[PDB]
Amino acid sequence: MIQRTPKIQVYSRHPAENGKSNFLNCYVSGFHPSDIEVDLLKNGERIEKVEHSDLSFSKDWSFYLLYYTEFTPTEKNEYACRVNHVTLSQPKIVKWDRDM
Ligand code: NA
Repeated sequence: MIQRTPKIQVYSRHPAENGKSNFLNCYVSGFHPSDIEVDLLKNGERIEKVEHSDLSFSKDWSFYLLYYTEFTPTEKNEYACRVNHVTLSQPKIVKWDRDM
């Protein structure tokens, strides 16, 4: 068995084809087992509609999830990603790194 805690990165990207669009991305990388729960949060509340959840694996024991959706961030809200995984004794909430 192997278990590896996800790395979690929360960042925004504008698709170049539509710079008015902005995606909130939670990139959950390098984890095993694959079992995982990942939410984007706005002011602590899970964003229910997350348009994209792209899961891949490299080695059989390393999974990668890009969980992302369009958003329109303002300064008045806090955006984050919450991940639960067996490696994490508590849900990990990672705030949007507005510089990343
Ligand atoms: Na957890």
